[PDB]
Amino acid sequence: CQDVVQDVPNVDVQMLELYDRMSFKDIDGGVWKQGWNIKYDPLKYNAHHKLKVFVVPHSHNDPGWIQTFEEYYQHDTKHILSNALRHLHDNPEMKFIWAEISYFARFYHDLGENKKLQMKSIVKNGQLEFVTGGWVMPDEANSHWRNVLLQLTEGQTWLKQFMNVTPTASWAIDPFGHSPTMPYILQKSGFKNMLIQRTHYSVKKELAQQRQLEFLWRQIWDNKGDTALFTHMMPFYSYDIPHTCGPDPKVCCQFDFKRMGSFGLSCPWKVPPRTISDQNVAARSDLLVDQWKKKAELYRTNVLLIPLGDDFRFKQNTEWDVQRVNYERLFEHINSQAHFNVQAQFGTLQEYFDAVHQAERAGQAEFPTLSGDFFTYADRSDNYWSGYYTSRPYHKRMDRVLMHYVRAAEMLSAWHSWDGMARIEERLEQARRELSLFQHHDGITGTAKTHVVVDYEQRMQEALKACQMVMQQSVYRLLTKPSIYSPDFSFSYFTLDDSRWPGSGVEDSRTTIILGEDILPSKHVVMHNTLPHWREQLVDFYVSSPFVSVTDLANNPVEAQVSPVWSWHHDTLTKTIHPQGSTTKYRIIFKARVPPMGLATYVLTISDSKPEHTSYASNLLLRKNPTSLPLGQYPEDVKFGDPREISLRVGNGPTLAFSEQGLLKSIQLTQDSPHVPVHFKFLKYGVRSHGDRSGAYLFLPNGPASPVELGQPVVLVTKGKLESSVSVGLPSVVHQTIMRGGAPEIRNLVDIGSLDNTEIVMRLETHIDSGDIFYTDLNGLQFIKRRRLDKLPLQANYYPIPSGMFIEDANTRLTLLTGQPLGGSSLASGELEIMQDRRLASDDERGLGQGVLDNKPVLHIYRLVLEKVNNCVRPSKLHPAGYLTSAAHKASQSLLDPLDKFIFAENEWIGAQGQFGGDHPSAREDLDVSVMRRLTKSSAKTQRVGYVLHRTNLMQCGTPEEHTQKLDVCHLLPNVARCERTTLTFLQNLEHLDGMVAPEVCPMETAAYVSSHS
Ligand SMILES: *[C@@H]1O[C@H](CO)[C@@H](O)[C@H](O)[C@H]1NC(C)=O
Ligand SMILES: [Zn+2]
Repeated sequence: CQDVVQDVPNVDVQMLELYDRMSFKDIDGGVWKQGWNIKYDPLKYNAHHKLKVFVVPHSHNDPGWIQTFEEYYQHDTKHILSNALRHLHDNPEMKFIWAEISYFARFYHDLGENKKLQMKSIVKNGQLEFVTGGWVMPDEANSHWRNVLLQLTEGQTWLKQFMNVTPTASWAIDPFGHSPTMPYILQKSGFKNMLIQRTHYSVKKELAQQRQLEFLWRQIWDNKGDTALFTHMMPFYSYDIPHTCGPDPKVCCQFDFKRMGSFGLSCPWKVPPRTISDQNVAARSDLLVDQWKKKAELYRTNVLLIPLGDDFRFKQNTEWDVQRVNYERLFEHINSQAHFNVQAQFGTLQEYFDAVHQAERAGQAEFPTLSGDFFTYADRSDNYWSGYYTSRPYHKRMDRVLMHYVRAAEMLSAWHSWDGMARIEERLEQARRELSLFQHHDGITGTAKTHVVVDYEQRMQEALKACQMVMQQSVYRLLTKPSIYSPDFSFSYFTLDDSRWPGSGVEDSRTTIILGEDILPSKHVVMHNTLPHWREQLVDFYVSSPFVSVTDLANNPVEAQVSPVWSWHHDTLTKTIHPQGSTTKYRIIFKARVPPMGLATYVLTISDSKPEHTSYASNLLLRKNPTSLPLGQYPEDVKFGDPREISLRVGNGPTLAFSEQGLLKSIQLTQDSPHVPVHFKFLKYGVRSHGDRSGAYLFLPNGPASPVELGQPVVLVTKGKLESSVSVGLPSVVHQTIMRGGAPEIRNLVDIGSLDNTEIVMRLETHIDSGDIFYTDLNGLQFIKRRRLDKLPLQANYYPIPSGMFIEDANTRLTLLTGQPLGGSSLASGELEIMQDRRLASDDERGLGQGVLDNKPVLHIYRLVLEKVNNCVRPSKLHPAGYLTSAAHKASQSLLDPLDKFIFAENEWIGAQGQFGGDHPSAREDLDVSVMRRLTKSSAKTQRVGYVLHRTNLMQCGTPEEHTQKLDVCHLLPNVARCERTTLTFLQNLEHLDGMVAPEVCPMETAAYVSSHS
């Protein structure tokens, strides 16, 4: 295994280093506004060395943006694909590339058999070529790597089954900035090439000047280079025709033949395209070839890529004709005029890459190596696209919830083969597809119109329900005596109880377990642990009585804590935000211990009085002018007092101190250690009254954030043996700090209400001497080193925080893990900040046509880990990566993949079993079974189950960390006949494993295995 910590990779271009050296000056470079006047030697190409030009027709189809997926399909896409089929069929030399499989599948299944065959033929013959082949072209900033893989697999599995093809070239022309997580996954999925477009204009200029636009992109920790994937970065401002033929859009626009008038399009540079004729072809060709040769100067081979397309292009038959005919005339002339020394033709993306590598093998070009990412993107001036790291945070959080539900549903149902009547495969396909669709760069990004966001939400809600159905049916089968099991595949044996989604104060969705002497004495509950190691976690349920005790199935008492059910309300009368307690519902909390990838059953029983093994939390309401707070049957009376500083400690965990405003002030790790200053503060960013305004994409603050006026907020302190908390009702945010014995959990119920042109940020202030360095993760896969650059505006220093961020000095580190992707930064030494929500009244001129005024309450969750790191073996000062500690990694897992809770619906569960998976191996803490999916339906003689195994890299800080079993996923199911290593999509077999044993992977590696069972 490669050492991902101590060996700094030697690469030609390291993005953090490049950023440190670049000046980012935004000067007018001429016709190529952000470049320079390209010059070339006409004698460079000749009869013995011609410029090969591939014009690649394409159509960018957004699976939702200003219209819903279905609206675009009906109005545009079905026509684009229908006419593509006809035109390609009738013109053998014409070519076309397609990226969005969600749309292609929607189209293909509606086609008659005759047309399906014609479609398969033009794909088989190479006229229509799929690029990437994912369900969508995903966002690369907010997306979790697990979902990027999910959507890629969804699209490619469909392509293999119906088109009999698997793309090895990727096309990503629209994500707002690019992540190395893409080549990571792609390279492990059979890919050999990839193309990107939206990178900072300064970066394009810098790399263009050194002809480093094509490079071998390797991971930041990869010293050997085995993760490298050839990457092509487009050099200009856009992927549209005016910015893809050469450096001068005024000239290139004249070669977009759809802009002559009848199509309602024109050229903003004032010179319209002109139909090619024998009379003007010589002059037209001279202009075009000149542009091509200028573009060619920016690359190293004699093979040039010229994309020909735009948003939803090639829709009308007349459009296909106008583009094809005019280009055909240009090709005939150019290719017949030796003085040009050019051979141009329509081509596909793969054809371009094949030619490039042929030139490379011929030894005419050597490519540079590169590591790093391409955030934060700016398309012009100071317009940095960091706003979408936070836009529509409700759905960003929903993404992570559904991500987990999909994993749990696929895993729980994978243990058995199901009869078709159970509709398991049907529900799982629906769930995977709705989640996959949301990975779109206008989905999770929060950059779609309001009604489109609603469509995505509805789709995900249906996916969540599908997931619940599959999960509960699976639990019933896994924990019921075989000879008693009698399933009704439409019946709900269990109801899922989720305490953090939609969340308290967001939607009263979770059910109350109703117990009573005259109705029902007890209730069975079951917890699922999707992680491959034994796990303990506190779980809570709402019960109709405070006198409830918990037992495991062996009837062993389990220590429990009962607390009130508190809800915060914006009192319109008193003009205050205060909590009200329920007098009929209560929260029971207890520690559940669940097997690796298993289930554990517990029983809740009511009694007439306080049970021996259940304790009750004390409650203290701090504020002036308090009023009574009755809690019905709740044992202890609420206490009151004027606001004051408080200190709390649960178990042997840390001791936290809070200000009289209910905000964290310090953390004391041990009784001996000191009180380390760690202050939570909420501030607000505004919008500029002059110039460019912030919108769904852009973050254009009117200066540093201003503190939110808190006044004298109401603070609620709940102290219990198992769980304690401090909650405060601040303007726009009910902030909560929860303690359960380890790193605290932070929950923010964010309701920005009607505060227009405001962005609410949560900041942490410490004494950590971090300087200008901080770390943020990329797609929940890796942590990359960031350097605050004062030479860039505030918004440029904001980065995606898909799952976590941290700052550190020689001795201390503070890590904030998130349960949702949001934007964040470290604007000063010792600080960490992350945006909660943003409400913007104006549009930011990127085509959305609206601001962001559809905010809704969202419950954001986090874990805050303060640690001493002076003893940890960390990367050298020059290493571009960072790594989490065991505690921080586990805290992240507690947020993204918590235990699942099921409540038995009926009064009695006959044949109930107390546990499943007690014999499953408990794998090393850094290893995870990211995916477990049965790949075959019940009718298959040989069943196949696929697994995606990921091993992260945790810092070694002197902790023994022992007793763990080797995890062989191929033997998790009985009767294994063969074990194979496959691409991450499970589509290609890479190795036949001897002994049918799937070996564990190396740190930072991800592998896929498929076990076959007779
Ligand atoms: C799929 O493509 C492969 C190309 O290697 C070919 O051998 C095979 O016959 C094709 N199968 C079909 C008909 O889908
Ligand atoms: Zn797009």
